[PDB]
Amino acid sequence: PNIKIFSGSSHQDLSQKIADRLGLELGKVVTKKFSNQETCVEIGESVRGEDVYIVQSGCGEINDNLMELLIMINACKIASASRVTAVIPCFPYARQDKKDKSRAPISAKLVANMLSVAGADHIITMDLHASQIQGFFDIPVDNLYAEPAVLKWIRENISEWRNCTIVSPDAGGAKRVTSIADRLNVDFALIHKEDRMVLVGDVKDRVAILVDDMADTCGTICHAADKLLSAGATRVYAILTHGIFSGPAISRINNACFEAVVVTNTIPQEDKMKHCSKIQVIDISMILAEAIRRTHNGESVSYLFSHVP
Amino acid sequence: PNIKIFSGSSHQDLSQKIADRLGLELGKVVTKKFSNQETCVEIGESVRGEDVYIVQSGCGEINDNLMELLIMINACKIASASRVTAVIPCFPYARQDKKDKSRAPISAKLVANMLSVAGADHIITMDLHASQIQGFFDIPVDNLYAEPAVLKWIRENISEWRNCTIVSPDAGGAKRVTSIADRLNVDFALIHKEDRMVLVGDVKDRVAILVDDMADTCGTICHAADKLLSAGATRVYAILTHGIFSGPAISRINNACFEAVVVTNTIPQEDKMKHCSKIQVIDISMILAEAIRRTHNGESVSYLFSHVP
Amino acid sequence: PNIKIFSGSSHQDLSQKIADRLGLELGKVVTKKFSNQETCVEIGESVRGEDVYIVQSGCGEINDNLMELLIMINACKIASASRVTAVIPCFPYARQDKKDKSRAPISAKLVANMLSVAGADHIITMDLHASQIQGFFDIPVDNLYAEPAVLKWIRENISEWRNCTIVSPDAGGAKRVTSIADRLNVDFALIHKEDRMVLVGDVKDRVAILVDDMADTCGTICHAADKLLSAGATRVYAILTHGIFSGPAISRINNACFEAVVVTNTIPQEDKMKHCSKIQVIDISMILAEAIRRTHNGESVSYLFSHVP
Amino acid sequence: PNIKIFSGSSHQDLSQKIADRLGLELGKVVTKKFSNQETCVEIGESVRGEDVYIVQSGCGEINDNLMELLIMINACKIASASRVTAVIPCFPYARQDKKDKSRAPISAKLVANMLSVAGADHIITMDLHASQIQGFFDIPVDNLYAEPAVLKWIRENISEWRNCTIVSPDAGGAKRVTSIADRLNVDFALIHKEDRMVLVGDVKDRVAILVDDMADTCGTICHAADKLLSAGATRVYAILTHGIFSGPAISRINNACFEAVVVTNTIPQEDKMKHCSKIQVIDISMILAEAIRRTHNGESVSYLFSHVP
Amino acid sequence: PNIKIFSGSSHQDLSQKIADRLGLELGKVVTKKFSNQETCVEIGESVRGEDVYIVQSGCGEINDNLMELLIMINACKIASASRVTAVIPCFPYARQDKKDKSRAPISAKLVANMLSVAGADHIITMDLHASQIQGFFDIPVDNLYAEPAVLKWIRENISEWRNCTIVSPDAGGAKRVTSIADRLNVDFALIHKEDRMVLVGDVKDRVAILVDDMADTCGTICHAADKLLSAGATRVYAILTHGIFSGPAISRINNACFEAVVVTNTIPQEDKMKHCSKIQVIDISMILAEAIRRTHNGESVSYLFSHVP
Amino acid sequence: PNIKIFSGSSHQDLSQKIADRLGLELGKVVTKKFSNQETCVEIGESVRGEDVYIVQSGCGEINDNLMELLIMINACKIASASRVTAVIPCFPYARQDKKDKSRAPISAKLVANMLSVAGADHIITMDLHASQIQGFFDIPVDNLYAEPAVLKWIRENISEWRNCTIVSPDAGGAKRVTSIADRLNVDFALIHKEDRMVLVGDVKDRVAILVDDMADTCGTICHAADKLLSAGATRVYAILTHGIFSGPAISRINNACFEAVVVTNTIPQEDKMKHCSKIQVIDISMILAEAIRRTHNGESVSYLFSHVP
Repeated sequence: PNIKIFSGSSHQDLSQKIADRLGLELGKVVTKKFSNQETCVEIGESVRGEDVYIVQSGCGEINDNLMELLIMINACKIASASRVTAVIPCFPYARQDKKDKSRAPISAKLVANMLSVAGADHIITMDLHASQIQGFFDIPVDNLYAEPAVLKWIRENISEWRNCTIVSPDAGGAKRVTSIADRLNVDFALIHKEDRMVLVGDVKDRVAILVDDMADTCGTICHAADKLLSAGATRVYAILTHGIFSGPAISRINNACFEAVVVTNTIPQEDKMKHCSKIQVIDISMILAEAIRRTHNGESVSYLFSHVP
Repeated sequence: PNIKIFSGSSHQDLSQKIADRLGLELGKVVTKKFSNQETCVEIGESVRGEDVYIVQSGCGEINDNLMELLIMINACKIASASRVTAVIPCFPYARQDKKDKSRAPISAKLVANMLSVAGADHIITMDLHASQIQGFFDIPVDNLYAEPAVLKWIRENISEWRNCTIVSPDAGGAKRVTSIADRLNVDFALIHKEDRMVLVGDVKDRVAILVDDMADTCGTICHAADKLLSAGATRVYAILTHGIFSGPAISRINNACFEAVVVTNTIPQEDKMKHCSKIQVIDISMILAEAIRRTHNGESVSYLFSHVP
Repeated sequence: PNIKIFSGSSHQDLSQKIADRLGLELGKVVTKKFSNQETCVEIGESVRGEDVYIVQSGCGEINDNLMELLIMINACKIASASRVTAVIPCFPYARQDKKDKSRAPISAKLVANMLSVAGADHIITMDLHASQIQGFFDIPVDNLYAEPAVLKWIRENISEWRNCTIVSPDAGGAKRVTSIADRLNVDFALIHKEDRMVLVGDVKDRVAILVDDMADTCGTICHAADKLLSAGATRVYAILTHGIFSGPAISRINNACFEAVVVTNTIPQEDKMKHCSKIQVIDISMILAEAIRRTHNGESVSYLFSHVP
Repeated sequence: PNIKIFSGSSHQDLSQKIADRLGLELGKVVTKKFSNQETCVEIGESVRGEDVYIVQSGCGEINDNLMELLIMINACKIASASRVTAVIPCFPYARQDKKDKSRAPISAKLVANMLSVAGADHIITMDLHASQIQGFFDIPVDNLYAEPAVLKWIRENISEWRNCTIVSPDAGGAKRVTSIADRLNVDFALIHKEDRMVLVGDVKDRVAILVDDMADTCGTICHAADKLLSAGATRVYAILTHGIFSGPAISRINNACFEAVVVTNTIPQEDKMKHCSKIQVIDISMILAEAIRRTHNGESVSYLFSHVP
Repeated sequence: PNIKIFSGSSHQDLSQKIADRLGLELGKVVTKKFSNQETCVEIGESVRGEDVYIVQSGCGEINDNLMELLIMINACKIASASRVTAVIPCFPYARQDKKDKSRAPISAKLVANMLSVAGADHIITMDLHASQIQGFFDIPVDNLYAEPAVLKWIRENISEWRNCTIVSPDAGGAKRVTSIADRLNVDFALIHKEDRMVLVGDVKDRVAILVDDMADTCGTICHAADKLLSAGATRVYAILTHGIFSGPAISRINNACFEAVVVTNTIPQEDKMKHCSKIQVIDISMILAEAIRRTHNGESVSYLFSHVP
Repeated sequence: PNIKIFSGSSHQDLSQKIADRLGLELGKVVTKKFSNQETCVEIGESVRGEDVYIVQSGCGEINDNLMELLIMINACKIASASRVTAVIPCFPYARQDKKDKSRAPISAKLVANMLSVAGADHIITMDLHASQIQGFFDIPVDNLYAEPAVLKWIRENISEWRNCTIVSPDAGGAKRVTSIADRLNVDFALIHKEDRMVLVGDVKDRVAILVDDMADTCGTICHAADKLLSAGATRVYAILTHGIFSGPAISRINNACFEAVVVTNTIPQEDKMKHCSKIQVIDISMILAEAIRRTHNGESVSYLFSHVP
């Protein structure tokens, strides 16, 4: 059983980078739309008794990409692939992980069920919005962390990183920032809204680094950055693993005080970089490639939680 | 347990017509998109211990509508609805019902599995592309027929209907046309391609009526109509239950010789009627409403296979 | 189909209170242990075509109680009960809701799967540790809130409640306290550890109210209370929905500065009240009884999220 | 994991031919009936961690053979076989693949469900009546084609094959005949009933070859052959992949004008050949053996769609 | 939801008796075989939202009857019956309930799985060979007992029943006979083979009554009766709930010393009574009818374990 | 894929013996309880693509051990183990294998379902109380037999074994004793209660050996031994595969006339041996180790039914 890497249409550059790091050519697949907008998928090579990895992120036209992924999984499964793994760098509907006093769907659970029923045997993803989403599956889920790469970026790009403060934009992400604050041996601050925001932790004359899983409309991080500049911070950075940047995010970032907005490339960023000078990208394709290769060879994946490969 | 009718965004006029025929107000639901294009659904009323019917056709932005339907089904199911029924007038991915010497998905089966796993207890649909799709489910599926309404339209709109010929555009649909030919006591002709088409059955000086389940790009029916005019037909009609009309269909129909292109309203047609004079619509909302009401009251649904209500 | 209420051995007083509020006698069931410690269950009355509710909390001998609940659910399901609902005021293994860089089980998901496979059709619980646990199920889960009752207790027991500060012991619970702070129109403070704790929000000369879902060993709330007294608070209260109080919790509370430790009665408290003077109990049996009665009658349960019955 | 081939009682000659082509001895199994006609199965060798293939066609006493197959699959699955494959040359109940305005079962779907629940991991079959039956499964299904062998037989047995006409007995099979007509570069004709039949396509002074999936009572092909002789055909052949030949088929064929009735050996034919001189058999055991060997070795099976091995 | 009773072809007299006791007409169903011996089923009336009971015993052509039952269950389930119950007086493959050091199927479990996957919601049966078969299902199973009727027959037909000895033919059935011996206040004897049999318990000058679940070939009961006459018994009776009587059973019984061979009518007996004078039948249709009526009305079924209705 | 052996807390000595016989070190796992008595499990080594065997018997604190086993299975399954096998020497709740005229659970079936849903692929157990429990699973179950070892013990410890009588304590176990009686060529006796017991078979001046699957309270075997001494037996032995010895068993055995009470070590016995001189243990770790090694290597397991390794 050999590795076969197939790309969905969502993020072809990432799939190519992963394929090069694996020393493979991207599997031959045709993924387009019929005239009536139904997703047309044709696997261009035999996947029999192979270990198939399908790379597709929850970005762009999310429902189209999700249906493409499900259809590709189904095609590979009924084509007698030995094992089918969904490599989903940004998990779609991850923020709909609970109901919370609303007659709402748990869309993340629905997506997990659909992936399972399509025939996925394994999920590889990066920085799930809530790690409880792992429990939405009955198949194994490897939730990788961009932190090795975020810490690397911070050390090699922020000269004052030893005196910086890692800041959570909200009470929800505090855990994450504390983890980072522990690995850098720096202070960590929290910010919560009461339209006013309250900040705990000295940030005067120090570089502040907001950290988060995802920036969609960037209202949260822009408000946090305004508050950080109010409290005497020298420069404010924002580091996010998922740069969705939908709606007015680009205009708000352009009007914000960020020195840089660093995001990983779980979502393609070339178009946003054109219209926003201060967006920067941290490659995490090495982490994804190493996770694929370790799942294939039966080596430890959790080794990657703390080690940059 | 009362009837609750909810509309997806795909076909709101049809949902309203069904609700009026049932004497009900469309259930309160908010169905929109978040900024990052994730489907947001909020059920605006309690559906506890109710018999819920969600109307959504496989039309327009098909993957968006399908995800909306799945999310709404899930929301109603975890909101403790007694029973959830998907009313899908045009079934999405119905034409992907087999592999046939290709490493292709069976997308119709995947859609059926997704509907089942979302929590659908029952499916109501009209003129499935292949009735074998009923076997793709383990829940009951009521496949209604537009034929009572097509026959009604033919009798009240084609003055020469007793001397007409019902024509299949291809060998696949012959069964359907024979059924119609049996109910009208008229001749039936077949047309098959060898770029040339061959026609069996006298059509000279007689009105010809092409009959089909769906017109997507209308290449099939336009070629058939050209052949029918070649063979001395007086006028050529086309009657389809699903008027998808994607791609170049409107231009081809405008350049074709059809007297009329009659389609049912399983798919909204107002925009296409603006740009195509010869499109006409047969209301099938009475059949759908009667099917809903009979499933709710435990009356016979198959009664509708031969009776216009 | 009538309501049948059955009690497990974990919390018989709560089951009796619920049964009285429903106007019913607790269903006849024998729930003991064989000599070799296997759980013996005998349903002492017919539950055919009935709506069965089994009350069992995740308290005391947790694995014994959980097995008792699963066995009782199975017995009622194969005895042809029309519907079986598990009323689990404190959900066992709720804190094991994720893996988080550890080769650990997701025990909450396993418990959810076991409840589903035993035959539960519905779950009623109170203040799930993480509401994402709702997504661990495919059956509906009603997660009730003790907040109506906590707010009631605060208003009728703390004379200075209009000038109090609601305090989260950690960053994780902030959401909860903010909700309470919104419903009372008071300030809210956070406390997070860096062995030192940092507090944001003025608490001097004001009554502070720590709020949390559960107190197991009470290290968290005792450290938070010490910090609150350090920061000039006048009195410190602690309000928790689940009073587990295992290990050294009673000694720590006795040595702590709390004016009172208020817990709901999702877990029996009589033994702990004997050895701890400052423990007080808020009855939530009215909320549970109303939820049972509303699920049975098909009325809105979410009405209870904001209304004390 | 080694190949183990087991024979049901339906077609032991085919199983032996397959076993010889694989270089194996048929697995030791006892498959008989108890006195009260219950199917008795005993696997006479260990199948642990083996790749098991059970050969059983839908022929003869169909329900007995189907139950034998299900029981053998179950026995191998609970005996810890690594993988169990059902090799079903003629799929039972394949013609019951839809309801079609009747309160009828979809028996093909029921058979698929029973095969899945018995523990089949994979299905190998030949010329499914409708390829949509593939979607009735969630396990992979390899639907082989007898066409490589039919084309071979036509070329080596019909001297005038370059000037022949391939004829469909009905509108349903036209696809199949067109495929054959494409591979031979000959004309293709259709025949449909209006008790009268209508034929499209010149057949005068040319050899006609009716092609079909199955001959049960042979009314269809006998009527088609009568019509072909009416239209001036020189000789009429019939080629079917499944020679069921039940009821009056042998008498009708004996009284018909066929030069030959060629069928594959998916169903044993020795008894029918005794009473019908013009029946001939095309061996497809090489295709089945190659499919088994390619599924075992992870080679491409679809290679066989166009290549005679 | 009303009761609909449908008969399979196995035991139509029993179905009619049950229907008369329920005050109903047997549901209209056509259950025959196509020419190629595939089971043809057509439900002749609407079963929507009805409580459907299908009566079919594991007798005669067992695999044909079992497939008929599965097909009828499937037809009723996809016809939107509210509930489908299989009434199986004699459960097929019940004696294949374990492997026991053999590479054998557990055919009873396979049958249970097939019944569940066909869509059965409930099973009613009489005197399961092993009551552990109840655990082979996840749906409720009501295993009725013929004992009320056997005890009634013994009292009204054996004048010396107060001084009789109830005898088990083997060690396996001892439980059953002890139950009967307890309800009659008589002695109970066991018989086990060492070709020789050993008997424990005085039987001289006393009437002996062998009791068993089923007589297939009657070797067991004939050997037991020979031994009982050897040990000085006055008359020997045999009472069995299931009179299969396959193979040489009728000849052996005719050559045996039994005063009578009483069997219930879970299996039709008219043909066997023609060739065997000493076979007598105990009607259990009242027990089955009462069980159906009590499951429908939600009354206690276990009431029937000790009460003749 | 390598063998990984993990021990639950129930029987660590047995797990160590098995690991030594396999030439392996017990897998690193932490299995303890949190303060609130929730089971804490941490797999201390990678189990990716490994063949995992978890050893845990149904002994001691049965519900705690069962939950530990389920949690460990779940942890290994979501840690991407290639295969997970539960090695359960004494199966918990095995005696609750049927309902039998009681509104009781089938707890053995519930345990089987829980093991399957936790992710077990395979079960290895010894002397199931009823072999029908094998049918409670859909995964393969290997039910080993202690008989090779019991026969070995009898021959090497009872000098008069050629003239002994093997005695069943009840009618239920007769099969077992007959098997042993067949392998030793000795007489076999039965004992059944009518508070009085009746014995069939000469036992005077002969050594009697009671044989059974399990001794829980030892009332059965103590009453049987009293009866055997009444009937002139010289010495009475008891041999059981499962020595549970709960409740008053030790006192009753101490007051009984047994020469020895031999049990296997499926359950730890060191504590009971301290208080009971006549308990002796037969090691069956060789059978379990050989079964593990044969399932891993794909060799025949049933070879062990008759051969001591």
